[PDB]
Amino acid sequence: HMALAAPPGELTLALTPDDKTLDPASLDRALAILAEHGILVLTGMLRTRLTDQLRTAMLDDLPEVLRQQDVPTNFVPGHVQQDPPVRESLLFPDVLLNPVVYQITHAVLGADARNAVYSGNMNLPGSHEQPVHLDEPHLWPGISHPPYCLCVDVPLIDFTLENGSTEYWPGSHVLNPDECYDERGCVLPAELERRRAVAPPVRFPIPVGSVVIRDGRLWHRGVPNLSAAPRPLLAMTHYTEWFDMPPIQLPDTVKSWVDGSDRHTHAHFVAGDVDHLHPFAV
Amino acid sequence: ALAAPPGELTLALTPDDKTLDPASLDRALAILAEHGILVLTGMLRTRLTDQLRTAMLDDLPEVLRQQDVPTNFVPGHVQQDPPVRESLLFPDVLLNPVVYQITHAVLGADARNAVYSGNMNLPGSHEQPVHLDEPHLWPGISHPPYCLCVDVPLIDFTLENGSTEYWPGSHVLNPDECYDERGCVLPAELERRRAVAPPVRFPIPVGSVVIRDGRLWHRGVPNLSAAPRPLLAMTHYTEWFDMPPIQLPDTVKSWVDGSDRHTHAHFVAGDVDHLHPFAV
Ligand SMILES: NC[C@H]1O[C@H](O[C@H]2[C@H](O)[C@@H](O[C@H]3O[C@H](CO)[C@@H](O)[C@H](N)[C@H]3O)[C@H](N)C[C@@H]2N)[C@H](N)[C@@H](O)[C@@H]1O
Ligand SMILES: NC[C@H]1O[C@H](O[C@H]2[C@H](O)[C@@H](O[C@H]3O[C@H](CO)[C@@H](O)[C@H](N)[C@H]3O)[C@H](N)C[C@@H]2N)[C@H](N)[C@@H](O)[C@@H]1O
Ligand SMILES: O=C(O)CNC(=O)C(=O)O
Ligand SMILES: O=C(O)CNC(=O)C(=O)O
Ligand code: NI
Ligand code: NI
Repeated sequence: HMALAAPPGELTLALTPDDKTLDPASLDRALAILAEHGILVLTGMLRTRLTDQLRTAMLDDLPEVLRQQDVPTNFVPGHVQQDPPVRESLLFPDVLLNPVVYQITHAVLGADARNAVYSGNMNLPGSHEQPVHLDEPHLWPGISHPPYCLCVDVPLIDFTLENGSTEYWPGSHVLNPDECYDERGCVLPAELERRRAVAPPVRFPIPVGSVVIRDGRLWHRGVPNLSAAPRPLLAMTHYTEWFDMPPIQLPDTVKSWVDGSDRHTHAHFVAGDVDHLHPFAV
Repeated sequence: ALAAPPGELTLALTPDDKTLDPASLDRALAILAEHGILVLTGMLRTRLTDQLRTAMLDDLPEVLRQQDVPTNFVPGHVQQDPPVRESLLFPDVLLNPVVYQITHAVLGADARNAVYSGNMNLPGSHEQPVHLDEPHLWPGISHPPYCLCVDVPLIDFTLENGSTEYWPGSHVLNPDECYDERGCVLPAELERRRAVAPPVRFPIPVGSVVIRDGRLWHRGVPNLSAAPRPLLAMTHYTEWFDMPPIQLPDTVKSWVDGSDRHTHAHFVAGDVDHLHPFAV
């Protein structure tokens, strides 16, 4: 793998929290990056006010998550599945219904694209290496087809090579040879080494405030958190309208601004609070 | 306009055939891949088709009594669900072993039925526009099937009584700007295709099952007979295609929810009001 000091130029667009929209040329580069590399890094998108509240909430809930009988874990120890809170005080339009994110997902997946994941990945100190996998599979074996889902990953602290910044395999999202994937979405070791020789994986620091948009079929893995502090990641995934997903449970207190929007969410609105503390753990 | 189902599209069975030998199954799949429509004659016992014909003719008055009669494109093509009472839900219709052998091979072991509906073609009906029942998932992209329509005629279909027009090989065609919001084929693309592979209509005897790609171009045509022409309609989808569940009474949960022939079903306490989301 290649270990970098910053997000690579070829994968990165630098914004401010004031940018509501990409100019046509920025949008073209964003789509060209997603088509060729299957991963896009957008720096400077979210205000620290929002990321601080979400970091605090998830660090505060972690003790109650680790206290459960069976802690929902992804592949190997230390990679915990944890939903951020769905209380109205911590549900922010700029996170759930971000205009730049939906501009990109509308262009790739269509105007009918919808968010169907409001979850997260808590990478604990001493965590193991995940096997290289995809979060969502190709819909037929041995077939080349366009994307049907884009993962939207929101780091809630500075991600470093120390504290478990995700390993990404650029260009891996279009690879679908026969016998390549197991029931858990893990890439066959033989196919990993063939690909590694042509386009090796990358890990890079990602500053808090950034958003990562990637093809849900991109090869990646969680890696060890070698720091003394949990590394919280907030996770969303936009799908084409026709992909079967369970709805996100939201309180009906946010129905007015969520269910209005032309930035769609597959949502079920509940009276009172939702118990957020797992179907998405593999 | 033919006198019988064409040889190239047809496999002749008896109601006793539970499963195709590998060579029969290969021919069935080769037909679905090339032509996108397969006709299986002699599959269902007249016992079953008579009960379903009678039930749907008996329910038609209650359908025509509705304020807005759910109609497909043009007058005379009525959307009508067959009953979901336990006495008229037959494993050999819902969970047919030959149908699911074919749909398991094309769509995978996880494929599920998500439609238990029907198409009642009334005497004096108009011509539907050529359309597909389910679209391609991306514009301008060639991709494999994700759904197979299972059409079960409940009387002998004739050129007179509105046997469906089918466009063989049309299931793989997805050129830019070809399809409207209703699934209708642009007339320009119809004429281009007509020159290469023109459409077919043929009689289909009751007891037959038609399996076709859900993307196959077809249309309802006028029923010029004195009698309504009932069609029972099912559609198998890949596990990952979003569909609403079929409402079934929990009295059939034991044998439906058991099966490795999957149904996207929601089981209800008591009876379901079957008399529309599938009318276009
Ligand atoms: N990047 C966001 C999240 O992505 C992954 O979760 C995914 C699952 O992977 C996916 O499941 C798919 O892959 C499974 C294993 O092959 C199959 O069982 C399943 N049928 C198949 O649809 C679900 N659809 C949705 C869920 N969000 C990670 N695990 C999770 O930690 C992370 O937060
Ligand atoms: N042979 C089975 C049946 O096929 C069609 O019913 C289909 C709909 O067509 C389809 O709708 C699709 O096409 C519409 C028009 O473009 C779109 O709105 C929609 N997004 C799109 O998924 C639904 N998903 C499922 C339904 N069973 C016919 N109408 C009906 O008479 C016939 O019995
Ligand atoms: O959290 C991360 O950095 C990566 N985690 C995963 O890829 C997962 O659990 O599926
Ligand atoms: O009933 C028929 O023969 C054909 N009908 C249709 O294609 C329809 O209404 O979608
Ligand atoms: Ni993952
Ligand atoms: Ni139709």
